[PDB]
Amino acid sequence: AEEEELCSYSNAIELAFSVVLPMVMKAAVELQVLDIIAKAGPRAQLSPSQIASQLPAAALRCSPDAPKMLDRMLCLLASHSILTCSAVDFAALEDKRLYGLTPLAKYFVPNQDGVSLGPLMCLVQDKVCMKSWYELKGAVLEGGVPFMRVYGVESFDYPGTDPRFNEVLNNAMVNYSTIFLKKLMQSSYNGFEQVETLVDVGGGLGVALELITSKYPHIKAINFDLPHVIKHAKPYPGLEHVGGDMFESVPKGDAIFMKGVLHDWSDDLCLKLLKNCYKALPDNGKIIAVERILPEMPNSAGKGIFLMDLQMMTHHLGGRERTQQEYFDLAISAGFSGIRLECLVCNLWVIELYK
Amino acid sequence: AEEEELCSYSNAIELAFSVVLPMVMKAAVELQVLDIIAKAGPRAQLSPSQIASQLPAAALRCSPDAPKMLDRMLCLLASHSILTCSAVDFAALEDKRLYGLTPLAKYFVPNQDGVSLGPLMCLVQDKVCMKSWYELKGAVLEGGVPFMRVYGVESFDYPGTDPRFNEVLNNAMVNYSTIFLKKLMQSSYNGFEQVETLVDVGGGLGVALELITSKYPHIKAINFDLPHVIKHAKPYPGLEHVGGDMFESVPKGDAIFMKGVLHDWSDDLCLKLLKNCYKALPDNGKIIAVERILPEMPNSAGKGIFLMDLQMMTHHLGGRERTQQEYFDLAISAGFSGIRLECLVCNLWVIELYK
Repeated sequence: AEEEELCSYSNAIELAFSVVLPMVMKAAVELQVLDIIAKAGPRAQLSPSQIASQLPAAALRCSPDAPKMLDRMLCLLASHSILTCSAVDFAALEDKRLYGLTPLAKYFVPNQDGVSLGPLMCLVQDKVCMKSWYELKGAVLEGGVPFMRVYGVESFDYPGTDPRFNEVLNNAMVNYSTIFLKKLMQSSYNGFEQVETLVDVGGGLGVALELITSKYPHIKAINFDLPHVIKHAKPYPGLEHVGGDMFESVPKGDAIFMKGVLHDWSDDLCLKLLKNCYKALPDNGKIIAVERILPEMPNSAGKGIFLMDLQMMTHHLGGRERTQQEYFDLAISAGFSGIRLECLVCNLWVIELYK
Repeated sequence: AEEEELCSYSNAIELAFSVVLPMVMKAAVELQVLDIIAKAGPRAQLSPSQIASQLPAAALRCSPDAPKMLDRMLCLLASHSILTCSAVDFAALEDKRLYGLTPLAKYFVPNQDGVSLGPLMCLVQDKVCMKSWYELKGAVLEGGVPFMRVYGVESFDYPGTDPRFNEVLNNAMVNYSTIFLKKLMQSSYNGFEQVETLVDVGGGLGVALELITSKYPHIKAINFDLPHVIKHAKPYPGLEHVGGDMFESVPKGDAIFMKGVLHDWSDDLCLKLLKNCYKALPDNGKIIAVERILPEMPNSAGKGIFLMDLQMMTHHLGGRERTQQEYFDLAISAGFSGIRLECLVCNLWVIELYK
């Protein structure tokens, strides 16, 4: 156990300070450092001096050790394969190293459409969401929801009382929706080709149906949402916006689109929503649900699911993530014949529930 | 490029939610969950029901769905090799899996000496220390120190005005010092044998010199500290407690011991301290410095050094970490003949500076 006695200690030390890496990376997103490196052409290598000189420096005289701070941050970022670092065959310390973007880091720089996971980070580490984590110990021992134990009101009503958070929560969701939707539309899924009338549940501004009719103009589309949201709807030909409550009735259509709404509710309201869809659908039936499937047993290949599952229980404990068996049980409880997994797109699964 | 694209997207998604794992590990340590699993003998494999049935509940009865929350937390912890999970050979959901401790997790359970890295993790993620991370962008764009931009006073004076943080910091420092001291005193380093009188700089309560004279009774020990700290010292024969300022004078001795003092100060103050210590030593002597060496390049094998360097940067930015060349330059600036690296003990390097 000679190798264990030091490798395990090193891993424990690296785990003790685990919160430092997400704190620095967020800063490197807010400082627009990844953008400056990528604003000089492909295969770019910029020394810390150039990055510190092209920064949006409101103060003309940034302290002379700012290029040292940037170098110390970029060294940590490069140690985790987020950036590539190389030496200079040449002088100050800033002349020694050059940094460049990894394909991992290019997901945070805005893409051609202008969307990136960057704003999804700021939503996760914002103060309002972060203050919920300190009540987890109390929540486990005494029950309840971590968010309610801090702010009293349910998380579905808080954005109506906080201006600043209502912007971050709307930007992050839009960017994350667009990133997945662009690849979904470019994917090989052909389920939309046979759809005549499609109703989107919780479509917001209608971006999803916008893309749907963008590639398939023959599909007549209605965006179903709450009356509180429809007042922000952007008019667009073909699209029709319908306001109402999901749990009471759903507008009739030949197919139902829904993206990540089953994991925002409990195991009882989901049955009611599925039965409402069952009533709305005609004799022919089809539900196209984009979801995420928990593996039955822990494994190293599923980290990205679990890290987000624990995010949901400490923000709205009514909702939770489910495995394939639970989705099948809910579907057969609603009266549907069964479900089918079509394709994996951006770590999300497209599921067809057939009547 | 699909193989690269999917892997990069999955890794980016895993990186976006990177704070959830350190926020859940802290709650699982504070709840004393790792202790209950290891309080049933080696090769435990205890189900979530039993773990939820032995918690030191603050009320008569915990929430009925507490075992589900504990299971969901332990699944995430087992996905990262911190815990080992195994399916039961067949009932409730909590009956499905059994969890056991990995050698990585045994550093957080209080070992034979009653010390662990749990208090260090609690210190790192405390509110007072975590509020400094949100001013990093302002510090980079405008200079200064993140801690001073939040609390005004220097971090060396704050513990005198907050009783809770003063206790937390002391407990974490005691645990971390004790672990390293116990691991070092069992090692093969024999430099203490030739020392007649040894003076420890910043010895605190004297645990270091306590162990030194515990293994080597012939060594005469002097505990040098500030006058404000010496008052709490426990009387113990063989330890002469001397209060004073490190930057003014040092008591005479044949060897000077210091653990991580150098990285807490700027380059000028370090040179001043080394020059002051140069006067106390006789014509021949030793400086035994326990330090940590930054590699010249950001290799993937040294994360735990860069993480803690960034941690030290945004708390007392007047100090920083140094590489071997910088230590050598400081030593020859103080007038010492040279330095030697003796042994690597628990990711820390023992350095002997000879006159």
